Amino acid sequence: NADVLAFGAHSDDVEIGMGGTIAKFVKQEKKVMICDLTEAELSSNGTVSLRKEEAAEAARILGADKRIQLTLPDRGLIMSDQAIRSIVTVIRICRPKAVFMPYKKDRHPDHGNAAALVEEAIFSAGIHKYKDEKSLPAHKVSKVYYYMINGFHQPDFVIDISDTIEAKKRSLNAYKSQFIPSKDSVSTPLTNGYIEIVEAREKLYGKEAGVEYAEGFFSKRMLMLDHDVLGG
Amino acid sequence: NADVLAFGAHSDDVEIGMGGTIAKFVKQEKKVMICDLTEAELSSNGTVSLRKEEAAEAARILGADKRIQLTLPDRGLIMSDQAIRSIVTVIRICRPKAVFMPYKKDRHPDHGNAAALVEEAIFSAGIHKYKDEKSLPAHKVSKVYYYMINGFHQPDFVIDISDTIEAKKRSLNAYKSQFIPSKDSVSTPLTNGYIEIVEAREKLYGKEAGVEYAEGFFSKRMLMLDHDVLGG
Amino acid sequence: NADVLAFGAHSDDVEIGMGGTIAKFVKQEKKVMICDLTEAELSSNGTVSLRKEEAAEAARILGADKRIQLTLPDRGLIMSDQAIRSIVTVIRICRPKAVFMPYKKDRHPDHGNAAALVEEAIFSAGIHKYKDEKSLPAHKVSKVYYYMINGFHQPDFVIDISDTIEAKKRSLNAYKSQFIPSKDSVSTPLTNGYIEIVEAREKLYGKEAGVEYAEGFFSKRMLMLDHDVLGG
Amino acid sequence: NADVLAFGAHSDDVEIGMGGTIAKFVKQEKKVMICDLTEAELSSNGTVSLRKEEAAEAARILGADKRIQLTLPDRGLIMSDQAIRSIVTVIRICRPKAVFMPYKKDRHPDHGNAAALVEEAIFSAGIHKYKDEKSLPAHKVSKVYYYMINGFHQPDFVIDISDTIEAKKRSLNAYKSQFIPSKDSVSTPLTNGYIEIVEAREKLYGKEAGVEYAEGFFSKRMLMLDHDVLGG
Amino acid sequence: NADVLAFGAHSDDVEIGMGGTIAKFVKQEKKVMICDLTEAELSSNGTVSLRKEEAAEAARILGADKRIQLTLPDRGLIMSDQAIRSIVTVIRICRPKAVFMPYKKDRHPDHGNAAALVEEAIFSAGIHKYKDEKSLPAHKVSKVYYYMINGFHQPDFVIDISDTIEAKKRSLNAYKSQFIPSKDSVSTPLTNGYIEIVEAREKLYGKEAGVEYAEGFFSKRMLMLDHDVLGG
Amino acid sequence: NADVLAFGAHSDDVEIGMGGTIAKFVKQEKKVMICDLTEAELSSNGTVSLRKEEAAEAARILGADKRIQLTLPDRGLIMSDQAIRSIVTVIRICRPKAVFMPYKKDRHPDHGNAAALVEEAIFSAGIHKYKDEKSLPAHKVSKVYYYMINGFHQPDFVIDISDTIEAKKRSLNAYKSQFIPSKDSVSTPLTNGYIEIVEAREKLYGKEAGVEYAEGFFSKRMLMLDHDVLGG
Ligand code: NA
Ligand code: NA
Ligand code: NA
Ligand code: NA
Ligand code: NA
Ligand code: NA
Ligand SMILES: [Zn+2]
Ligand SMILES: [Zn+2]
Ligand SMILES: [Zn+2]
Ligand SMILES: [Zn+2]
Ligand SMILES: [Zn+2]
Ligand SMILES: [Zn+2]
Repeated sequence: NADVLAFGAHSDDVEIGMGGTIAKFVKQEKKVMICDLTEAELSSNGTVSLRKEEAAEAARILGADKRIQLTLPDRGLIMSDQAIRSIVTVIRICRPKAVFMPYKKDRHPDHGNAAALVEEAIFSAGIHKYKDEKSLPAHKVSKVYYYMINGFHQPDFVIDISDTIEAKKRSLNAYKSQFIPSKDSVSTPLTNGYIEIVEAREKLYGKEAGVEYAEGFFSKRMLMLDHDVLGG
Repeated sequence: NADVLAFGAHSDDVEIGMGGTIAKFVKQEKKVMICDLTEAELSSNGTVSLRKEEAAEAARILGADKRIQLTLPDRGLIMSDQAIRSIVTVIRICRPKAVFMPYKKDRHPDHGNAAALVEEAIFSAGIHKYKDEKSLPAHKVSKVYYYMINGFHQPDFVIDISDTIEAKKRSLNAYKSQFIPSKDSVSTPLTNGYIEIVEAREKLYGKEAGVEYAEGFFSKRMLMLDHDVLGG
Repeated sequence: NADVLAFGAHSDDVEIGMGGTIAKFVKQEKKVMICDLTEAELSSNGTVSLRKEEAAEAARILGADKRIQLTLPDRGLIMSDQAIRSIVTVIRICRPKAVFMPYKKDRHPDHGNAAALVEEAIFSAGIHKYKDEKSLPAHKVSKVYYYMINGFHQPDFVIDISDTIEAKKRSLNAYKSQFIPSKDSVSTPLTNGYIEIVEAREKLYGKEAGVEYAEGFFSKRMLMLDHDVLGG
Repeated sequence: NADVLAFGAHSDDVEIGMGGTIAKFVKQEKKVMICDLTEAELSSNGTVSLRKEEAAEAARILGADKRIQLTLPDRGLIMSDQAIRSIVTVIRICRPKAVFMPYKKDRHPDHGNAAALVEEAIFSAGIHKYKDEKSLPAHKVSKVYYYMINGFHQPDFVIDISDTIEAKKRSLNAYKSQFIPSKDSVSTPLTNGYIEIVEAREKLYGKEAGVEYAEGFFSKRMLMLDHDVLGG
Repeated sequence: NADVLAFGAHSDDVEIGMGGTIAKFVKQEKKVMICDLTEAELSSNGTVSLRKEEAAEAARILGADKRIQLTLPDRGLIMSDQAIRSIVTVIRICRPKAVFMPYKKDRHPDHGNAAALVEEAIFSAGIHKYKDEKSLPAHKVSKVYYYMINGFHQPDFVIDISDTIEAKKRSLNAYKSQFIPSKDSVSTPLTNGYIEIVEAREKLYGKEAGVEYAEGFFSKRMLMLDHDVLGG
Repeated sequence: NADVLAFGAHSDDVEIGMGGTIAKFVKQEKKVMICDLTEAELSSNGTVSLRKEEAAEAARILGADKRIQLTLPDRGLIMSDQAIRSIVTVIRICRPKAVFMPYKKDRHPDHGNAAALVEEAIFSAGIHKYKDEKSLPAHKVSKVYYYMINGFHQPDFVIDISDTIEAKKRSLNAYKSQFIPSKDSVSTPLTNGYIEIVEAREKLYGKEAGVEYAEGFFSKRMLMLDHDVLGG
């Protein structure tokens, strides 16, 4: 029974959006699981097998309990019954309290396409008559949040990651093939100082909240607050 | 040093919007102060002196520490330097961590006009060179929230008031002149089952959050969450 | 030639959203038809054959002229040419002046997925070269409205159902398997005082309009008003 | 007791926004009153005394029952207690069922400033303890609508003016000083084919509604529909 | 290497939305290419072979360099991997600096469905490991804009077409089967003075910008301005 | 006749929002004028006379033609006829093609209050019968833009300041009293690494546009584009 299951379309998605928060939860001794929907086979730099090892190292840096690999097609995350059913299996295995996924307002259509699949799977996961591949039992996720990969939007709320900013940067630097030019690298939006741009965003969200660094999140579900109203 | 200072234009505003939350905070042994900007001299039912006693009884039912009465004019809450300065004095006296005020989307223009004054006063309160009537020192409010009086909008978040719904209803029933027809009452939107309409709204916000009753709030300032992300 | 064709994903959708309005139109001697897109085979409580009989009784209580059953899959309302074509047949059979369907902002993705299919079918229905299963002639729907099932949003307009609130509640209570716990019932959002929550919403929309109860609707198409501008 | 009281900042405002609708209501034997808040003393073309006669002729063309002239300052429609009180007098004299005023999204700030004053006056008009200049009794307006002068926005609804488009154009052509260049005219946005631009807008709103010409309106208050839902 | 590739679902889409702009760019000696995604086989008036000749003549009037015909199904522009791949081929052939496509807020669902396909294809076109039908090389489009067919919305910006309004009207009048009733014509929204409605819209957008005629556009991508900030 | 007149509430406002753009325009040999509405007498750090000298040095670093000082009260920018008239004088003196002012979505209410005054003054400036203090002639501003001081919002467009980022940072560092702690400094939001936060924002807007640094702007007026559509 995971506290947190974080979905990305591609390994590095979850780290860019919420690596600071993952590291924060692990230090609170929460069980955090990461699921990549695809093997990122169409990424311009690296290979599928190199990418899997970079992703395994990023998960170890943050202290994620397990890294789950689905094999939905890169640039093929079209709404389908079969794609939803595979994701329902992952939710019903992990039984998470909270699911995180990418925010759909993003230059990469896979990020929005992934969110649409995960939303369908969250609902289907809670229906006992809906049968998944492994015929597992219904599970109702309590909290559903959206993190930002490429976007800089005004978030619904932020989480202070002032104490895990270095761990986030280490988890991103594990993806050498994506962010660090090599002899055989091609220029992408990721090879042009991308990690410093993510730091800049987390710095601006920090400012709105009066801390050094924060990650932004959206919720479609109603937020219910208690301790965080007065924060005392 | 109050935990909470809740502003209304008229006594009964704070009770309608957040009486459940006030009662909840008092039971957590928070210091809660209420300030009415006007004496509600233009209210169709009752009188200024009757209204003050109803308001004092409503505050006792919820356990509010003190009830502060300003004398800005009913239906005269026009943006003015003098009106802002009087409100700055109240903020600098109470030194609250959190300020609540009415949400501006409301059929009663005084609710929006009150919010505009309180927003100006929150900013001016934190400027040491800004001199108030009693020449008090700068105070920076940490949290600023908006409660709903007449509106039913989708809120930024809710607070569970399942355990203080009865105390809220008692604080509202203290305003007999406003909600209960008498021999000499005139028909207003308030004399036509208004308390049951407030209960209905708190019931629907409860449903979105999976509890019996909740009050809705807005924040213009960025929300920073911690314990309430996973709620464990 | 129906005055009204109301689509739901599942039987009970149309009753929750607009049962009061259906009853109102029938009493005005309008011809009202209801179409359920699925047999609701994945509903946690009841069975397909029990659900069909509950739905037939709900239609009789409101006085709907006919209840049409399609067999699109529950939790399988993916955008497809074949699903649109089956719905085009229903529109071209009933030749309705006004079509109602669910509002897409709803925790149940089937409600939004149903609306997307019905919107495509409304457009295709009016193209004579578009051939449906029964090769029927083009029909142009005049009015297209959206009703709310799970949501409480600010609607584009409301309809007074003060005189049909009891008929609505009777049509909902016909779905015993959905709303009334039994020995063999599982807990769902519907088995936990759901009908009283629908009444609460219709009560709050009533208040905005100055009546006891009203149902809320959206229109994407431009509203053209005449008698209702002054209502005299 | 007027059916309709239409406020403008300047004479010609009401005609540009809703001259077609005024003519339509008069033909339905509704009592329509027009109030100009200012004498338009800062208009670049014409004079105050010429403008009053053009306005009187425009009112006769549409068949408005009476034309009421206030003397609030042109480009001086700042929120003030005194300006609101003068407008409350006009509402309490006319006792209108419906009030129309300019939509605030308009290049001319007086249009938005007028709407803000009229909104305050509508609320104060319904409070019996609020005393106006002539100490008249409380009146509650039922319907409150906003018409467009300079803007082309997506309206909440439209009214078919196909049968009163010529009467509207005649009422606008009565303002010769505003729309028709003379020897002593200066170039303004109004002297450069403005009437044909208003016709173009009413033609596009017609198209959305499937008629020749329509005027667009907004409502902040909830719309309650009945006959206009099916329009039969 | 085209300066401009303009996508429509149906021939006449690009002309309605941006015929004035196409004519303007051609006169600036830009290379402009037009791609129709479908043969418009379900259009109520005309035939596929007549429509192709009307489209070829419209392209000659505007001076478009080439007109590209895909054969995706009319009313069958469902999101699919195969439909995206065919559009990727067109982008990789033309290597355009700027892509235009329909704005999704439109009574015709094909316009929105076309935009969704073209957006996916723009992203996939720039991925070298994504293989199209003709295995062409990656191309990154710089500018992506949306034009309006049936809608009248507030655009992100306009382009002055005062000097190409007549060329636009000629390109539209080449579609005789669509806009001009014949002995064998059926009534559609297009056969009822549609070209004059497009002129009216371009006239109103002109007014906002202080010119005779302008076409409106949206951009999801950030606009970067330079010369057009001061326009000197 | 200025190309650009940039209004701030306080000296440093224009530099924070658009110092890069000011420096860019001056290098294009545009005439740029800056007007501060107040002397910033309530600023927590420094004095009025020190602030004026810092402001004069910031203007020299950017190469602004003249720096105009009004004496409206700090935290007293209430809508008034007298405040508007003083600003009309500045517009009619400078006869600018483009006016810049603060965006109203900002934690400092003076920024929004300044924008409201400048908007009223832009309109009144173009009315010849509106008499300013120095009875100057009507001037119609062509372009009106809004820059961001404290906010990080999604802008309508950006301007590349990659080549003037160092000049902007120098103009900000001229305000030593505001940004650099001294023996007698008090902690404010400005004394806590504020210049690096402005650089971070300009870096993120750069990324959206594919350059190193950009400043974001809003326009209420319609944007008309020409060269910047294709940027060739
Ligand atoms: Na939410
Ligand atoms: Na917020
Ligand atoms: Na609509
Ligand atoms: Na409304
Ligand atoms: Na954009
Ligand atoms: Na604009
Ligand atoms: Zn990704
Ligand atoms: Zn009140
Ligand atoms: Zn349903
Ligand atoms: Zn006017
Ligand atoms: Zn088309
Ligand atoms: Zn400032």
